Amino acid sequence: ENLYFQGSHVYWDLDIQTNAVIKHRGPSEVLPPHPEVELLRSQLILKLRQHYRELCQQREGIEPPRESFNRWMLERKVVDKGSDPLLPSNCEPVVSPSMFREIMNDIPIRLSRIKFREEAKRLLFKYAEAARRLIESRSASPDSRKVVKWNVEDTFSWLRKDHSASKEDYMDRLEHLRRQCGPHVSAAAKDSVEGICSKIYHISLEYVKRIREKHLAILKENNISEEVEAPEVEPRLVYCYPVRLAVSAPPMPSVEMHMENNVVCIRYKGEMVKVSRNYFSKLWLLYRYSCIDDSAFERFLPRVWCLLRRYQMMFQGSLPVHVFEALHRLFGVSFECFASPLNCYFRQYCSAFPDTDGYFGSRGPCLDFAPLSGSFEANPPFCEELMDAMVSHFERLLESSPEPLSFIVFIPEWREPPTPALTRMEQSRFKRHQLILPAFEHEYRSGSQHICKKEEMHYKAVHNTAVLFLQNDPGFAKWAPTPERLQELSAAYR
Repeated sequence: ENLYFQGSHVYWDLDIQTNAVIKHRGPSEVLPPHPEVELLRSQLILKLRQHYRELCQQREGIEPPRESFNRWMLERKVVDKGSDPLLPSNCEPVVSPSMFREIMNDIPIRLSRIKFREEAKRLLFKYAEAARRLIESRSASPDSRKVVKWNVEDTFSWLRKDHSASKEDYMDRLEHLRRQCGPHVSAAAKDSVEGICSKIYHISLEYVKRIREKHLAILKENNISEEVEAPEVEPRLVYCYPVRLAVSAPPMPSVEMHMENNVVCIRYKGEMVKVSRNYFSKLWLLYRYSCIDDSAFERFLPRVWCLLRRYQMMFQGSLPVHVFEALHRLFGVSFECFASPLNCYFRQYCSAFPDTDGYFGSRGPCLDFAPLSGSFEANPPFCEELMDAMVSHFERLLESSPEPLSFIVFIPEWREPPTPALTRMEQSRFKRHQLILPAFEHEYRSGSQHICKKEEMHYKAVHNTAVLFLQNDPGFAKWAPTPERLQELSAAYR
């Protein structure tokens, strides 16, 4: 036992070749990444984040619900017909159902759970006060304006009379008051919450154009134009390959790098990104396996800076190494539908950003990827608009291909009201098996595994995980979830 260094464990197998087959596709129209543009992109995300918390606070008196902005960017990107890889640009509808739903949940007050009797009375009073107030200062039909304006008295009077109530009595009347006020308050605040969702979208649209105009200025500065080289393709079915970019990449600015106790630090204009040593070596292997426009690999370091800076602006967990080995050995899995250069196990996968990740093996976004054959694993981020689109996307692929096709989907049952995404997959005619990993009895890998130490790598899953095998007939013939194969798969979790 003599590790190369302290964090020299390996969480990937970049030797597995793909079995994903696509029709050969032309290059993506996304512009190649440049540190100057990523630097502007990062400071525009921060401003957009600050705009968002300013709007929630001075138009609803609340802070933004945790991670709602991140969840907003995923939802917008499912429907975004725009061009920016990170920011929404051209969406319908303008108002995001995701952001609207989450802001509405914390109205008129973000509900915290209760730890005392006086604390329950505390929260109950605050809700009744904020519910009555919102109706008074914002327009409402004098019915529902007073359907609640009384229900707030009735709980107010009950608080003054019944000095014998308990902690349960208060929490019960919160929900009771919540049901009477919910429809009434939501209808009243519908205009303001939509205004927040719409303003954030339009500010994003404005930042997109600022990013593109700075980008096109750099391209014209380096004598590069936005044209189509040769879309004349011999139509054919090929094994998959990383997503390519149409416009040629310019020369990259100089970038400084130094390692400090097995942590690689990369700086551009004083802006530093970090990545642990073994993961820095992994990006090297991915870059060598995937990049074809960088002879002598002279743009590796600046493209690593853009990659780490990109995922820094952005912000699930990965499956254990021994679970991926079983999926590949038992079901031929060679490809991840939702991953990143930093957490991917195979050297072929789908990720959000084709401009920064394609150089490192990404096939681009999963929805823009139409495989005709292959055995896939899917661990999507929690976003019901993305998960719903994913199920429709997979089913279209399984419908329209005679080649063996298989999708093994991992969905944490975080909600006791199950998302229709999971419900749709349960009723899918391609479902060959459904498996439940018990809560507190299976592990995940940390989402920040690219800088976190070995001791912080693995955590036990606190919820159940549903594992569904979506396979067409040839895919089921080749990678069937037999009893003996399901035996060895669960053994990889114990």
